[PDB]
Amino acid sequence: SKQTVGGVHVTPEMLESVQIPLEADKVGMTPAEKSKLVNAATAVYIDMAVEEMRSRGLAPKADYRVHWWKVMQDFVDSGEGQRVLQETNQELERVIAKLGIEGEVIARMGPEIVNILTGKTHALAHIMRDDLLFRVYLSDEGRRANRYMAEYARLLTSQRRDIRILEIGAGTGGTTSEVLNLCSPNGESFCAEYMYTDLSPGFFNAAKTTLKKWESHLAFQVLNIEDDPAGQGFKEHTYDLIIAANVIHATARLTNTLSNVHKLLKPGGVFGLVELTRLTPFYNLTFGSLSGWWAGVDEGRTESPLQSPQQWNSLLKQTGFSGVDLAAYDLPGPERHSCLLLSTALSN
Repeated sequence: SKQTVGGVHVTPEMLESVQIPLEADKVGMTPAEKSKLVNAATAVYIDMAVEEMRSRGLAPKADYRVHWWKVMQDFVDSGEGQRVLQETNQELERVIAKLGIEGEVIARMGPEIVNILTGKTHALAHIMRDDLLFRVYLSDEGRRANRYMAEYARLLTSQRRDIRILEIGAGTGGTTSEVLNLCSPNGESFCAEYMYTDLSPGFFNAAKTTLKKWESHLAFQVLNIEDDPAGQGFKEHTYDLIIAANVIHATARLTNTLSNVHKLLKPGGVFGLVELTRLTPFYNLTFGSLSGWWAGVDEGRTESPLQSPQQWNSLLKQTGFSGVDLAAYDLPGPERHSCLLLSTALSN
C-alpha cells in the first residue's frame, strides 16, 4: 500500500523482491532449489542416524537430546523422510560439495548425529570448531531475512534522524553486518545509537574486530532478554528499533521475553523480529543438538522452539505490541522457512 511501519513506507513486496547474491548462484541453483537439496541431503543423514540408532539398539543420553531424537524419529516414521528424499543418493557428497556453508554443516554435523545423541561428541564444541556455527548465520538459508531487516533499518534510519537501535543476541554480528553494510556502507554515522547486545560479553571483542568499520557508533552491553532490561543498565522505552534475529525463540517463556522487549521500546517503536517460520530438517540437524533449541519445552514448544508468524502475531498482541504489522518471507512456496516480522510497541 502506502503502508508505514515506524513512520516510514514499507511493504512485504518491497522487501521480498530484493535480490541478493547467494552461494547458490555460483552453483546455478535457485534458492528454493538449494534449500530443497540442503534439506534432502540433511534427510539422508537423519535417516541414516535413525536407522543406525535403531540397528545398534542405542538410546540417547537422557536429556534434551531425546527431544532431538524424537523429532528425527518422527521425521523418518511419518514418511516425511521418504517424501523429501524422492525429489538420488551418492551424488550426495557431490551435492553437498556444492551446497556451500550448509553443505559444510551437513558434512560436519550429519555424520556426528549418533555421537552427539550418545554423548561421544559435544555438539556445541563440534559445530563451533572453525567458527562454523557462527558462519551458518551468514549462510544462504538465513541471509534473505537478515537482508529484509537491514533494508528496513535502512528505510527507517535514512528517513528519520537520531533513531535509537538495540540488537538482542547480536552474537558475532551477522545480522549487524548486513545492517551496517546497508545503512552505513562506508562508516556513515546513521543513527543516534546502535546498542549491540548479547547474553555473554565473550562475543564483543570478536565483534569489534569484525565490525571495526563501525567500532565507535556501536555500543556494547550485555543483555539477557529473559530478565528485566532495566536491572541490566538499559533505559526503558528509549529505543525506536529493536532487532532480534533468531534469538527470541531461544528463551523459556515467550510472553516474558516479549514483555521485556516491550520495556525497551518507546511507544510507537518498532520491533524487528527475524525468525524461522517452520522447522526444516536442516534446522533440526544444525540447532537441535544444542540445549537452547529446547528452551521452550516447559511451555509446550517441544518439537522446536519455533513459532509460526500467526503465533508470533498473537503473542505480540498479548505483550503490548500491535501484532505482526508486516511479514516478509525469505521464499514463496514449500521451501519458505524464515521471515522478518515487524511489530509496533503500544503504550498501555
